Amino acid sequence: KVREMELIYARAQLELEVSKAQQLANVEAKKFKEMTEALGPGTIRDLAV
Amino acid sequence: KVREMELIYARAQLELEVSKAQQLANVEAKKFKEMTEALGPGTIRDLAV
Repeated sequence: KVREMELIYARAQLELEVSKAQQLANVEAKKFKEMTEALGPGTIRDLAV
Repeated sequence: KVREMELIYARAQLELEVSKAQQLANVEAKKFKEMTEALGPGTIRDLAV
């Protein structure tokens, strides 16, 4: 029974964990996408060339 | 019987483990894919050339 409850904590906490990492990955990637959409191709072009 | 219960903990925890690593691999690869879709081929082109 302790193994069972342990499976409950495991599945729940793992799901919340993956959801957190996913949502943070979302805000991060959306942030970087906002950056490249903002400063534009030519700015990173300036940094590169 | 202890070996049997041990097989239960083993299969369950291993399944949850592989599921976790898989979902995290999903958020990671989706993150990187979001990056390359965002900054674009020409940005990594700028970093490379």
